[PDB]
Amino acid sequence: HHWGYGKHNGPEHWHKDFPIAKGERQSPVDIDTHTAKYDPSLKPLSVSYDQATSLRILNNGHAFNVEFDDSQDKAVLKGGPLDGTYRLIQFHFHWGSLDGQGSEHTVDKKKYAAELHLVHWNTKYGDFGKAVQQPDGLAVLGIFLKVGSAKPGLQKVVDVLDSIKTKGKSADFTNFDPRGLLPESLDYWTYPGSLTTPPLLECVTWIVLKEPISVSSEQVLKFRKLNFNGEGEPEELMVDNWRPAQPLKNRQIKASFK
Ligand SMILES: [Zn+2]
Repeated sequence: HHWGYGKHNGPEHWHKDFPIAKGERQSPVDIDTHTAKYDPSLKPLSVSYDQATSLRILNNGHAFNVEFDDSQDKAVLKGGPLDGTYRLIQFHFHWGSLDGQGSEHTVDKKKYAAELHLVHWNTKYGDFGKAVQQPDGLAVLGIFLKVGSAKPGLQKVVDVLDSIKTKGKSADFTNFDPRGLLPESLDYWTYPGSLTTPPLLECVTWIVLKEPISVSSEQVLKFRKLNFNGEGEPEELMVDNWRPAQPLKNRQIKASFK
């Protein structure tokens, strides 16, 4: 038995196994655009993804993760509110059962159809397991998805999902370029927060991009055909794997733009 997004084990239950769920710097949050503070000292993001090496795609029972080689500085995030170099280790999505929901963050209470998380860890801590124990250990780039036009650079991911339908399945996934998932503008909001899945550690600098990317209804439809369950178990569609907004408490959201 274990956490998930169902009626008996979803986000409202997580605090019993993970008391940090009611902590002071939980994610996601609603981004109130009129209350966010423009901060001129914020630097532009530096995304260096030209030498990225993707390796594998995995259904972990809660999402699917595209994994990268993070044994060297190949795909890194620098700049913005960050000090130091953060290496890309994996990206994943959260999505809904319907187009009107699915994102984790919201903007002026608006929900998007899905949210992309590019997860990076701070190289000064040596490995990902050490980094998540540190308040400045991770940086996650969050990108909203809206339904409209198709996203050409997402199609290679959509076409492999049939091969990892059920929990624990993986497939080789080499030569994927994550630059094809970025919006035109890199303007962002940032705040200190947490992982949005157990163990919910408060180790994340969130960088949430203002500009959404567009994907087609057929693309997001294929996400909704994945399964939470393992092969041979009763079928439960992988939908609504998002955590709702958490109280902002003593935090300020900063904007890189006006
Ligand atoms: Zn996530």
